[PDB]
Amino acid sequence: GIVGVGIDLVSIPDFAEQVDTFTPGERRDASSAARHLAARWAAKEAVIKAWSGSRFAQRPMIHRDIEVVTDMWGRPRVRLTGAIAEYLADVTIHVSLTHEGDTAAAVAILEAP
Amino acid sequence: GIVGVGIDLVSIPDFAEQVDTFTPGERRDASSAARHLAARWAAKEAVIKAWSGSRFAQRPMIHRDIEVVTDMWGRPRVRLTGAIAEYLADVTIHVSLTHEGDTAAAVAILEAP
Amino acid sequence: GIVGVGIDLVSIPDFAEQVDTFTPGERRDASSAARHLAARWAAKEAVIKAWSGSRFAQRPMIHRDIEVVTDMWGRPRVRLTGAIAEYLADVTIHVSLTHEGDTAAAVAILEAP
Ligand SMILES: [Mg+2]
Ligand SMILES: [Mg+2]
Ligand SMILES: [Mg+2]
Ligand SMILES: [Mg+2]
Ligand SMILES: [Mg+2]
Ligand SMILES: [Mg+2]
Ligand SMILES: [Mg+2]
Repeated sequence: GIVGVGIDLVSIPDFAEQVDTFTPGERRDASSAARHLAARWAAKEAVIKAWSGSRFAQRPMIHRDIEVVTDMWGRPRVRLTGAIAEYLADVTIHVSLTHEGDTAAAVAILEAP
Repeated sequence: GIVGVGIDLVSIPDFAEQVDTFTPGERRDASSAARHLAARWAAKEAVIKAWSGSRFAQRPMIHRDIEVVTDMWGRPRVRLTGAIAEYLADVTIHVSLTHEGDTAAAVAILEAP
Repeated sequence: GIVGVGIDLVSIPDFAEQVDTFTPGERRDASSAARHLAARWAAKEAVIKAWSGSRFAQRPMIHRDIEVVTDMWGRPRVRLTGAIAEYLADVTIHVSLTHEGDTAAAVAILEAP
């Protein structure tokens, strides 16, 4: 069944200023980069919210290790590395990204066995 | 499988003016309160949309009874009371909240047996 | 389990200008129409993202054929026709729509056997 769900909104211009946690692949895909980086930030945050959300009342247990990979058609897929890849070993992650005007968003759903 | 999904956007400043349906726990968690109350409003609305959405072509069958509980780390979890707690007795609710600038949002997924 | 998830944001005023892919039922339901058409556009896009998202690294395989039907209470439900109805034959689609101020959004989750 479902482990958790997360959603995130990111202000693109504010994110652009803040960045001045991403893989080479992400940075490559992004480079108008702010839009793309902001939606990848939202996606990492959605994944975190979905997982951490499943650990209600537990002590918390990262951003670079949640990688949005894109295929040749630009479809997003999450690839995990590091300590979170261990924790979410049997978990399937579904994500979707959007950016419209000044706002990026993402949703993630984690699903296990 | 999945019962339904809901999403909701809430304008924070407009919500702030409108409020001038929340539990003591919610009101406590919220108190900058408008942001927090708006995302809790979005979460209640997402839950309603997910459930009611599963009743296509049926006569409709509440906000205080959909409580966003937070743990010591601020993770959200829905607790139901009242008549909706009866209707959704076997249903697991997954939620996620966000607020960025003037906009709050929430997503809910209901899952049954 | 889950096939995919999609999310979409649509600027309502920009969408209104762009439209100047919808069924008679959708156009009827919509007619302040821009708001309603924008959320239906977001819903079609979310469905596409959820399905196409499940085809990572595959060659892509439409908008009129993803119909948001509403019941007498305005609950949304997707009805498929055409080539996508074939491709998604065994797939259950869950959707939710929202529009607040200048922004519409939608989320879709596809679920199979
Ligand atoms: Mg956030
Ligand atoms: Mg975009
Ligand atoms: Mg805005
Ligand atoms: Mg609403
Ligand atoms: Mg916030
Ligand atoms: Mg879009
Ligand atoms: Mg609306």
